[PDB]
Amino acid sequence: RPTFYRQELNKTIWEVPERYQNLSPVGSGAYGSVCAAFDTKTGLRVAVKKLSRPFQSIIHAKRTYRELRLLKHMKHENVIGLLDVFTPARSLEEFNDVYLVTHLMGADLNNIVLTDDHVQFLIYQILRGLKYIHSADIIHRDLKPSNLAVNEDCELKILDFGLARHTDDEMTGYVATRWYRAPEIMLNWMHYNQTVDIWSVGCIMAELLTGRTLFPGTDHIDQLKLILRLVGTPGAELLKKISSESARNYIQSLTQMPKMNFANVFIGANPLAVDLLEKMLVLDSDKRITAAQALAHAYFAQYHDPDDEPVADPYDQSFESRDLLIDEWKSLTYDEVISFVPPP
Ligand SMILES: On1c(-c2ccncc2)c(-c2ccc(F)cc2)c2ncccc21
Repeated sequence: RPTFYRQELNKTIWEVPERYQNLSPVGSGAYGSVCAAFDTKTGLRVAVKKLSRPFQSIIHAKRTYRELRLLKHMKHENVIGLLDVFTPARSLEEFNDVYLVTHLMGADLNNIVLTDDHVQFLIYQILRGLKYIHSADIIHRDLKPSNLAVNEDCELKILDFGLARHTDDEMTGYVATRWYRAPEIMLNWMHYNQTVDIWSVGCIMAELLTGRTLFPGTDHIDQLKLILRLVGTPGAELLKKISSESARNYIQSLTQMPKMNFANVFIGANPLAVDLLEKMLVLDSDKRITAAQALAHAYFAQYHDPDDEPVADPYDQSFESRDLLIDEWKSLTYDEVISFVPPP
């Protein structure tokens, strides 16, 4: 057990191991708060998160567990790594606070939105990380430029796993929180697959190429109209797959429109980018290209290496369908804190 010291920071007492020095507030929110620090043990600039209300309710305790399990599992260059997790508690009985540690990220994909080779390299890396997380049945569900961290050398990591679900109010109106979302999840059409994330990649790739939001809807309905103008109204085949009678019935109220010519939308773009976009931005999620198929697409020929695109270890998420009491989720979280072993 290391020695901890105490410090008042963004209104709470932070108690962290001495190895972590120069804590400075960088962020705050209902999730808790984040400080930058220097980890003297590794030489790394880290983000240290102190969870707020980790075990306040069943849903909170389970979410804290879910985040720790997810972050502990991620062992990939294009995905956030867990550097450390700790608590000042010496036993389960006195366990209350959880701190999570990862690499301090600076620039995101927003503070970057480029040449075609840049776009290649960035989208290549997203798909690389997606192949990895999808191979473990982990779906991101919320990919947007703001959780794609990029360094000076254009190296990319996907962030944001097991975070608190967005509220209805947060998804309302002219907001980037919804612009990258696949229509099936935006309108709750059906059970959604791993390729919800591929739809988001298409949106982000289009934005990298053009400098502009692809579907900047002023609300859910306006956004769907923007989507259907590009990719065409659904055929009978996908209509049957929308399990909500309400949604399907509404979709049917709309004037039929054909899929547009993507070369006429993405003017001047590499024809291979255009082809990839057409294969990612398919309305029927059963027909969308997957991460693994996309990595093999000619657009990425300069970066594609089938021997350097690893898959993940099996990820047991049986806990997701488990009902437990607050104290049970907390004990499982404890066990996970205690069993953590740092990366090399
Ligand atoms: O910005 N930010 C961050 C963050 C990450 C990296 N650099 C700056 C902030 C995290 C985070 C910090 C440490 C972890 F182990 C996991 C997530 C985070 N979590 C919730 C909400 C916002 C967050």
